Amino acid sequence: SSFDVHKKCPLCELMFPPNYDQSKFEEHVESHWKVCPMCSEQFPPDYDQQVFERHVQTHFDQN
Ligand SMILES: [Zn+2]
Ligand SMILES: [Zn+2]
Repeated sequence: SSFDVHKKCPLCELMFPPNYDQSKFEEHVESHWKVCPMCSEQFPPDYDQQVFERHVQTHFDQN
């Protein structure tokens, strides 16, 4: 017997131990999210790639 409090990231199929730091989970979960490298913005998986690409691309048409 033991606590099965395994945190599973909805974005993937990976199971994390109960001693897993939430902060690390946030980063992992966010890792799957669409993030702009020109400013460092986070875009949810449900977001529209068109809007994201426009935002990221917006960073290429202006320095
Ligand atoms: Zn994940
Ligand atoms: Zn950006």
